[PDB]
Amino acid sequence: KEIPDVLVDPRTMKRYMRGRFLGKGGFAKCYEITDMDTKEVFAGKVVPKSMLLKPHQKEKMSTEIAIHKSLDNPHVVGFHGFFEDDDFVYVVLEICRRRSLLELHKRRKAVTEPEARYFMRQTIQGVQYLHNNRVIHRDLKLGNLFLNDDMDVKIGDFGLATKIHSFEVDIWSLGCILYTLLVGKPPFETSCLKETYIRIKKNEYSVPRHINPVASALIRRMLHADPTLRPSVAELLTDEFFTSGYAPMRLPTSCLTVPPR
Ligand SMILES: C[C@H](Nc1cc2c(-c3cc(Cl)cc(CCCO)c3)noc2cn1)c1ccccc1
Repeated sequence: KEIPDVLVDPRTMKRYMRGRFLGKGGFAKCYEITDMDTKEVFAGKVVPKSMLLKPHQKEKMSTEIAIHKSLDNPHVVGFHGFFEDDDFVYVVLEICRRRSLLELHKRRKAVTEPEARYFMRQTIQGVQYLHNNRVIHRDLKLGNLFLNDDMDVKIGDFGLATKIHSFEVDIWSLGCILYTLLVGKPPFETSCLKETYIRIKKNEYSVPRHINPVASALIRRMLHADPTLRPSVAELLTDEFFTSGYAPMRLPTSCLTVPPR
């Protein structure tokens, strides 16, 4: 079943031209779409109705949309209306041309401390907005921290997001991201998936000694076994880690491949 070259919706009655392929996720596939009138460029998440043949699965996406729809923040992927024909459900989104922070981590391994400061700040600032509006992401990873042409972090993929474990699980994930960014490998990463779940449950990780004491301290508190002892979102920004060392306000695109100078 072919995805139409042009995508029109009943509501806004605008025409979206399906352009270059961008990636995929599970059953969903993403293409760069262009508004044929305004020429504005968007990322079109295309989901086939055949994957949502079961009404239960058709709820998971309508929840995701209802949460993403309500959102407006310079650090969360912009929502720009959704729609459907008989075959596909189309979600029009903000275009992040520099892929995700995962691609960066893969290409870069362990990034520099100022880079982690910049990347974390912007991510935490987005997570704050979410938490303030009573939204928990629940599925935060480097692949969900997208990047645009100005290297701005934009949180996406609200597939497991909920509205009110609680807010403290998102602090946990952020502790993992900070770990991975500074260390260069995920803290509970193993070949075997079952082993990872054991590592998480037993709280088995170890920050190498090569990492900054102040940085390792923050990580540890973020990854604390007692969810009530993990820091709050507001408490993260003000941590010594962000305020003591050098923190750039901008990052070059070169950061996708090599450390900045
Ligand atoms: C370059 C492009 N840009 C881009 C991609 C998106 C997506 C998206 C949708 C789906 Cl079904 C799958 C993926 C792949 C990643 C696996 O999760 C992303 N939604 O919104 C966007 C805004 N921009 C981009 C490509 C790969 C990773 C990341 C960003």
